[PDB]
Amino acid sequence: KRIEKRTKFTVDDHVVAWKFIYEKLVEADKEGVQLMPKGIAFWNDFVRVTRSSKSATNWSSHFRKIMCPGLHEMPLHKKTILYLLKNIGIEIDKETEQIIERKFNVKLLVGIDRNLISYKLLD
Amino acid sequence: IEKRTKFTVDDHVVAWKFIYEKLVEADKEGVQLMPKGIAFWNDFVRVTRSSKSATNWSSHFRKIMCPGLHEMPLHKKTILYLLKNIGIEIDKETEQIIERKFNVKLLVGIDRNLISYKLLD
DNA sequence: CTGTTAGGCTTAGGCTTAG
DNA sequence: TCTAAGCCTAAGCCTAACA
Ligand SMILES: [Cs+]
Ligand SMILES: [Cs+]
Ligand SMILES: [Cs+]
Ligand SMILES: [Cs+]
Ligand SMILES: [Cs+]
Ligand SMILES: [Cs+]
Ligand SMILES: [Cs+]
Ligand SMILES: [Cs+]
Repeated sequence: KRIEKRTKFTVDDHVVAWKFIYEKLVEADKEGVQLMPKGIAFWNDFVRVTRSSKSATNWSSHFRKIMCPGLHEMPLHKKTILYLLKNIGIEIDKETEQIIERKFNVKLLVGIDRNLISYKLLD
Repeated sequence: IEKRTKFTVDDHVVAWKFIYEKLVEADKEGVQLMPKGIAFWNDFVRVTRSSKSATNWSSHFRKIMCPGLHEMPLHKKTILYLLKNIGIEIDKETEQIIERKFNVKLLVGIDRNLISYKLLD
């Protein structure tokens, strides 16, 4: 019944969220924890820690639908982007594969599910 | 050049009567009607054979028809029923216009939705 | 298995550009 | 210093199948 107002996700929101995800993945690799950013528990924790104004379910849906397809265009270091693509399970179509290989000077190995199997930093 | 065709008063009358009947049916079924969605207008376009698309209808209803409902050539009982059972905001100016045109006193809530009205006739 | 995580619906809000 | 067809995206939240 209540008429809702909607606030967009900003570029700064994406920078903060992606850096959070990267650091938590690195620490989880050191400690042996498997984090799942496409779940909801990760975003429960993110919302508690950052005290975001947005809900965890909203963050999960948005991350899966908007942030993951746009990760390769983020204003982030290319090594960070490649680590995230390799360790999160983000689809990369053929055209995007070529675009990434060209703009990052890398060699991608992408599977039949279009997930990133591996990469070589050819620089 | 894409020619555009305005919604007519007849379009609005048929759409509002359809919405009224669907609201009555939803009340009897105990379900919530969602005329600002898309499925409702898919069903409407199918039933009425209107030549405009469902997405066009949904946008138009939300943005044009709801703010203009009080000006419709419909019985004020139906207009006030629709205002009461659809999320339609009523600002102070529109509230006064309604009270004068229909000879009623409106009780409008903090969400600027119609709570109730008293017929002064 | 209860968390993950695809996919559906509403409807708020943006773009293009005809009237 | 326009309004709003015509269509769209996606915020926001949800469900449901699979593991
Ligand atoms: Cs914050
Ligand atoms: Cs991957
Ligand atoms: Cs209402
Ligand atoms: Cs599980
Ligand atoms: Cs799943
Ligand atoms: Cs748009
Ligand atoms: Cs116009
Ligand atoms: Cs579902």
